[PDB]
Amino acid sequence: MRYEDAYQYQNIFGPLVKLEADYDKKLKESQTQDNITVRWDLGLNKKRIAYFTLPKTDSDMRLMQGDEICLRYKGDLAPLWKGIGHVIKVPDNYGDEIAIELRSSVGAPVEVTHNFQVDFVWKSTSFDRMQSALKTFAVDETSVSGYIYHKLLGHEVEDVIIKCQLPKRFTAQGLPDLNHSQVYAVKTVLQRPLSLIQGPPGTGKTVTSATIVYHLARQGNGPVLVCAPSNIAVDQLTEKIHQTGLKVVRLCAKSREAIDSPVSFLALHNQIRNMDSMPELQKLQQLKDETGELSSADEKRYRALKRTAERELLMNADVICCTCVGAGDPRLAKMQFRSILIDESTQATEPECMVPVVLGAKQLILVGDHCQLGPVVMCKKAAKAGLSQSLFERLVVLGIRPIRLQVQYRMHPALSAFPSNIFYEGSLQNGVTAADRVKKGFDFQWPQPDKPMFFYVTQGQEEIASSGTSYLNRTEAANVEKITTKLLKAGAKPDQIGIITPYEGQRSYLVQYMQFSGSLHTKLYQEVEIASVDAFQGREKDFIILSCVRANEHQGIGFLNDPRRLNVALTRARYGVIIVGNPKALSKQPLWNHLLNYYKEQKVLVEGPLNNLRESLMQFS
Amino acid sequence: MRYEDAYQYQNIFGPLVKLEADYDKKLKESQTQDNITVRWDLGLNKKRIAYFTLPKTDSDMRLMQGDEICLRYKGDLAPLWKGIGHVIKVPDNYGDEIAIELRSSVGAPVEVTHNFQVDFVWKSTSFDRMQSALKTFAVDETSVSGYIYHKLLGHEVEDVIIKCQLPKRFTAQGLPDLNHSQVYAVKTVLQRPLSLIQGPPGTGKTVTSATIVYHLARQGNGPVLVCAPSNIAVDQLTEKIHQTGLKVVRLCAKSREAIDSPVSFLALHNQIRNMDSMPELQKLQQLKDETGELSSADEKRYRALKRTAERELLMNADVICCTCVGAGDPRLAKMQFRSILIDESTQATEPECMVPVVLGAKQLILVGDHCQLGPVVMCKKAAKAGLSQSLFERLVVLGIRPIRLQVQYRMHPALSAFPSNIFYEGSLQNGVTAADRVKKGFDFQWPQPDKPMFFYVTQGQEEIASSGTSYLNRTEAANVEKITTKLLKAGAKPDQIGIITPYEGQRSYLVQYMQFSGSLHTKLYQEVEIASVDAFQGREKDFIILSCVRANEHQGIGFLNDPRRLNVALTRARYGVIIVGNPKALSKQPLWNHLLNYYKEQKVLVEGPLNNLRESLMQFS
Amino acid sequence: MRYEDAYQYQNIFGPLVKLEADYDKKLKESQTQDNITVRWDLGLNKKRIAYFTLPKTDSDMRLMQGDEICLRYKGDLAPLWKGIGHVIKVPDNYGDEIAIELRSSVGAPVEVTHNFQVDFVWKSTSFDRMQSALKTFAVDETSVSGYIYHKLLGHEVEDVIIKCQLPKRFTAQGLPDLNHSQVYAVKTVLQRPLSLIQGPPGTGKTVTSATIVYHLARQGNGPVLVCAPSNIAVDQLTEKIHQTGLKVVRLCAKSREAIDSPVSFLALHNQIRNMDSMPELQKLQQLKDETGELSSADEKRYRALKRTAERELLMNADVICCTCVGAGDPRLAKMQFRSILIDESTQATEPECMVPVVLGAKQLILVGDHCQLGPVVMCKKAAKAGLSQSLFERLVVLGIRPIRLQVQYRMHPALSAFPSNIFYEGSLQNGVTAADRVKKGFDFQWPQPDKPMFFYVTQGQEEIASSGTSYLNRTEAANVEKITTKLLKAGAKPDQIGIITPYEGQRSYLVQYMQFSGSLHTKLYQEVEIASVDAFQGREKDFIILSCVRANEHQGIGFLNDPRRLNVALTRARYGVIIVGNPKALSKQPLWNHLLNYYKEQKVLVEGPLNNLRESLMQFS
Repeated sequence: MRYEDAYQYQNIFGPLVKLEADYDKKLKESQTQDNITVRWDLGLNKKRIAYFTLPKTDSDMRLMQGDEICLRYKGDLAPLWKGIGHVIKVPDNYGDEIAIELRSSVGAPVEVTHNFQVDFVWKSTSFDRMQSALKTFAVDETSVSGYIYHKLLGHEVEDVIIKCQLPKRFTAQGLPDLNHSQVYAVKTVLQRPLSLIQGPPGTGKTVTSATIVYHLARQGNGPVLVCAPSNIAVDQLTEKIHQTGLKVVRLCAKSREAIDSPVSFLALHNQIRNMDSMPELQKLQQLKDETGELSSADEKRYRALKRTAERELLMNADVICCTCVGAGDPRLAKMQFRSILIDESTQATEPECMVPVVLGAKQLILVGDHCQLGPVVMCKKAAKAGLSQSLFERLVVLGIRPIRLQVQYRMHPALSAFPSNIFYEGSLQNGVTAADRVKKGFDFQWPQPDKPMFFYVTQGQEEIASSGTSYLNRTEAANVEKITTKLLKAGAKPDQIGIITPYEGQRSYLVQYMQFSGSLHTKLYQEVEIASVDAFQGREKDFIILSCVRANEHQGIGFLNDPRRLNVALTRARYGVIIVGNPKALSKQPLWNHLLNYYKEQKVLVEGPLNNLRESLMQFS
Repeated sequence: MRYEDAYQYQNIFGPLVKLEADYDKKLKESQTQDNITVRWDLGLNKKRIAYFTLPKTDSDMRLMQGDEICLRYKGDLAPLWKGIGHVIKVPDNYGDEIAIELRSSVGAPVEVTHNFQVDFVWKSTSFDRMQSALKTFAVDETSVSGYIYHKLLGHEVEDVIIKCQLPKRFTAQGLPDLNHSQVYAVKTVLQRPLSLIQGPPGTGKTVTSATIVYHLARQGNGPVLVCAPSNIAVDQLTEKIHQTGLKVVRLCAKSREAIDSPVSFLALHNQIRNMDSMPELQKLQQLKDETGELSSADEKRYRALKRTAERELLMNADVICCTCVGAGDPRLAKMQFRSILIDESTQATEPECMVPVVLGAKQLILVGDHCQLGPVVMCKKAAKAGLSQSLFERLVVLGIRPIRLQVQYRMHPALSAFPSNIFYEGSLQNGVTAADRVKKGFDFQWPQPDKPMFFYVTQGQEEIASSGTSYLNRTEAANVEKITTKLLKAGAKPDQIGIITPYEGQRSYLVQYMQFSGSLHTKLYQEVEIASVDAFQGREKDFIILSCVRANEHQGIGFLNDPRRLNVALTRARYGVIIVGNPKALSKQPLWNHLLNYYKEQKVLVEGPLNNLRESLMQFS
Repeated sequence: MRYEDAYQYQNIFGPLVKLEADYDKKLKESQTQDNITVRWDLGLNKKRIAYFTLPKTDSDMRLMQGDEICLRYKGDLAPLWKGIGHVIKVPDNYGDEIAIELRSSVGAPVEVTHNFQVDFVWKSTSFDRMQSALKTFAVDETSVSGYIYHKLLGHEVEDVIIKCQLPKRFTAQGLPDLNHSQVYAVKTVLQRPLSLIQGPPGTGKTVTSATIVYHLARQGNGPVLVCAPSNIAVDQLTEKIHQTGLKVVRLCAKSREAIDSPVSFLALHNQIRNMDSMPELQKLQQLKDETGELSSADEKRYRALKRTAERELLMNADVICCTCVGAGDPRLAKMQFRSILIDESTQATEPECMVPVVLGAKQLILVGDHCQLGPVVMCKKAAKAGLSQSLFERLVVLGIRPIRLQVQYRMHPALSAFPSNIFYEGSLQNGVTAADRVKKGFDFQWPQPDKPMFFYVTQGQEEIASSGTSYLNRTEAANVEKITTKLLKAGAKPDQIGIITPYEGQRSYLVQYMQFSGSLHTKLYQEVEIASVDAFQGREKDFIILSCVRANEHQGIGFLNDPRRLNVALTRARYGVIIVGNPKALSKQPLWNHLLNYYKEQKVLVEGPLNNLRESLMQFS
């Protein structure tokens, strides 16, 4: 709500951040995996590599590259050993492998493969920086403009506008032309100190954000700061903005500097390599390559030059891109940013979002969608206390009407109908046609050839799985495998299919079942993503298959019980969506009642064999 | 022929079964493989897994899942070891891997990979049950109706009919409409105690059988029994019948309960999991999951409840599905079945077929095809003695005209012409059109674009392979690789191609040759099935390539010398068939003379480079 | 130039060959790789196999099958070990595996996988035979006709013709009809003792050569000799010629006899297996198979019979095919060949080419292309001394106008335009149409849909890589991955894509980058060939991607600085070509200036995002 001053603000959010930090530490430290089989290999960069599947857990799918794992050998055929490695490969399903690069090559027990132990190393950095942002916001009233200060504290302040900021032409150099709503967004943002943009799925929030940044960077001296709580989003922004022709720098944490990515050619730590504007540095880097190492002297000099270079590139950049937490990087403190844009601001806890904000924001743009998944908070006490409400949402409650991008370009209209109607008051418009959203070289028989989606009615008993903690449904699993197979045969590719289901029992089971009972080859099914809706947020697929799993009426979790998660689940697909489930178990929740009704009205609630589908006469509600 | 009484019957068949059992034991025990390299892994169900290729043998392709292997370590870098595992993965060609799950995790020598030894464990169960069926049929004259008793013993008994059994509508709930011949079949079966149905390839014997079972189950109290000598056929029946909406139970041997399959969600051992109708059982299963094991008490109770549940589900089922031998399961003895349907009854020795029959058959339906492969009998003395004649064939000889399903739905008409004319007196009709049997997204140049088949004339010397026991033909192999490659490039997929050849030398050679000399990637060629015609019986592929191998006139084996096997070989393909061979070596057998003549008459006997084919003027006969 | 006699010739070329031999020995022996991880396996032929990647080198891509490697274990978990194996699998990129078959199975350290060492074994055979050819040519004036003697020594000799050698019909049995220029070539060759044929890429030099050989073999008694410096070319000739219906024998070195190949069914060592014309030999081979080995006696007899057989098949063949060096095989000495055809004669040093020539050539045909890559000479002193000039080129200089095949059948006309204009004075004609060269099932948006090619303008900093010795360009790499991915998604296959780049730093980097940052699956990117232009010479791909790498003006290497290499690079593709590069760095070399100008004139010099390409206004030259 409202706060009297930044100190009260800090007094409320600090403790929340602490709860969350301690809980997160406990949880991360409780995820040790016991009996791991490891496959050793050699990277082309000469570093030793370890591949290993964690059976008995799905959680390793939440790893980002650069996260560090502690690998120990707890056997008796070799000297007890312990080493740390950084993640270079993150698994896509329950049976997929993690791949890490060790910090030092030897004496890694490369001749033993079994009885290894995997721990996830917990770092307090993110939480430390969140706290630092809160303390800064409290003690330093010049960390944001007076206007934004008042607005953040929920004070009453007359609205304010800036005239004469609009460009002759809105479309940025190198980007598509913007549609009506996108232009209106850019325009409104250029006229205001604080703006909220709502970007529903498929609407081009990235292009719009890149345009905004383009214009802000052209009418400003210092770098524009661009953030997001996830590295994926940040990389996307970085790429569009870069296509703009601006001088863009992608700042990575030092933990993530041995890692490549779609946009690492813009990474700070790569840009300072082989610079002609710093011959001495060249001379040293060269000598750290030809020879193995550098003397103490040459090393100290080397580091000094690296620091100089980093300062130079950061200070002279048009745009700096990094994660919200990344903005707390020491190399960025002692810098100020007038214009800050934060994407996916609805997926970050407020403090996390404040990390970059306290770096001198005078013109702030928050892009997001409060109709989709919000912040993920581990500590239920913390969440219930308020840490689960994004800065976006809180500002919306305080009276700021977000500007919504209206035309969607991702999915076949048939697929956008329901989400549009239920979550966006029917406002979304289709920028692609049915013909545009039909896959080339694809023979698949939809019960309604014009509507690439259906609810496969499936009634089978559920079982308790995951040693008492979860559920599986063999019947639904079988139907999911049948559908998947039919899709692959129709010309689809594993990398373009996605299976969403809330229960780890069903995911583990699906992986095993397809691996040993699938019509086609194991290798095919292994490249298919299987996860809870959380994992798919922010990404798209050609085809999405849902599995609801539950046979009897129930409380529900995941998309079964959360409208936002259902929205996400229903809006990931370009070409086709198939929901495998039991209408009798779902219809108790009003939203699923709406979904089922809509699907039957479209003659697309079905049962029977895949080869010969028929409309279900099923009774529910 | 005829038998005076069931005791004479038993006196004749018993000894046969014994010969076969002893021979089979000797053979299975003689298949030990010496120097095996093993790859260790962990299943998601925490069980230890071993992958291994058997080079030097092809026989492991006859393994069914659940069959058990004895794995020993015969090296010196670890304590000599011996463990038993069940098959979870069966190989598709000479170089493919077997995968087994060990019975106990440790202390498996997981750190050694070489000099392992593989044995196939022989169980007498099947033969024991065959014998038990014969003894039962001898001592118990209430094991079958009087009518079927007389009919089986080959006695003269006036034909008999049942009026008023026909349904208002023949088509079953959830299944396609039946064609004329299928309806006639269902109808005739509902009017008779004993019926034989002949289902030529592509004719819908599974749909027809499911319809028959549907109706029999609706006009009866107890479960209908549905069997077949192979798990694949049984699974197919189970699926259609299940699509009917009936209460179906798939009974698996206890050896096959850790194994998933296309239809395991209907498996007895899965249906008795998490039953709300038996809360106590739930409570125990839950506790065997959360905790590791159960106390002695809880375990005894647990087993008792499992038995109760199994009895309940079996007694209250509409249909019970299992293999012929599976019907000898103890859980099924003490039950009676009036209506019994046996599919692939022509592929089982009579005793094997009698196993389910002696469970009280009063209305018996035998589906099969005596124009295809019959029973496989190892002991030549036994076979020659009569064990190679199915119950189907013997009944046919005794004067029962089988009812033939007439319209085929699998293959392009061009492909059905010859088999139809030669093996089915030209009766088969085409239920699919040429346009229906043209692959989507497929550029391949057939010498006759309208007829997707040809005989590639190939004259190259043969060599002796497989250490003196077999043959190979490098020339033919090269042409087979060329064709395979051309198919893959044309858009076909490895899983949809099949290579049939009678000689193991040629199969081993083909695998090696494609692995190290194939135009494309190894991974592609590795997923291609290469086998004798036997392995393909009952299954279909998009494309079938034959290799005849023999260069000089010869005795012949496999499809070279057996009309039934040739029928099978020629009827596996949906879209295309290519026979690579030497007409001069084949034309000595009259059937191949017919085939070659027909192929030349269709302007489809060819030679020359694939890219530029031409009609062969070759002279033979 | 000119030589007074064969002794002066020998005196000049001998020393060159020696320089090259010594240099080559030093180089090969300097390529030992230190810390190799090995994967052990078993071939179906029971031989022990080792797979291993050489990170830190690309050179293993120049291995031919049969080349031998020395594998040593330099660890401490097993007895120090050393074994020799022959190459059965050659890598396609920086991270791909070599696979070798050991000479003796045990006691290979199969239980250790790390700290292995790989050496390339150097054999002097090739150079020995080159020297022997030079000595023979010097001392023996009956080693070639008087005419060819004079012509080779560069003496003035009146031209000479042979009347009445032309066939009623030029087209050979089993081959396509020849076009105008091909017929003219065949015709001119049949009328002359010495002929040079120039075959630009895509023109059917193989079909034409097979036709020539066909006719020469029909109007002659002894075998025609057919050679080429590479096994691939030789195999191609062997195949066409074989399609002719002639008795063809492919001679392989004894080192390459355990290796299969596209045309090994014609290999001498396979043809002498199971010969009915030599029953005794049969009897022995059989007995070396059934039993393990042969007694001393049976072995001596066995070898004698093998020799007899080889002599027979070689003497009675219509055509003998082997590599240039292969013609120095002892089994061929003591034979004479009147008609000799040498393909790719422009890719072999003159001595190498002379190896087969000195076997009695009276009618000699040299096929090649001096506008493409010439001989690869390691010793710069040797090369500069003259060893880099092929016999073809030297003869051309001496006044022989090569006969050029004019119509090209490989590439879309759009792709042939530039190479044709710049390297072949515009003479090349298109035998395929644009419609013929559009891939089936391929949705890819070319900036000019009618011209499947473009120059992607890319400006990013370069870095020094490969420990000081090479370069990489992260920006260009990123664009190459984007393009590759777009191609794969469009329906292309990894085996049909090729990436050419001159720098090993960029190749290693590309492999790593795609392996860990590629949009699709690792397995996909791993099957993509990445190499310098050298590796692609003689082979074709559906799509070729160039990477120029250099950001600043420079000396240049590979296709950057060699017109012939650029020709090759630009003429490998059937369907599409994309050059990723910086026009400012390239335009300094006149040829690249021409290329860039042409590309802009076709509205196909572009920049911007792939999804939304735009014409570059870039200024250069």
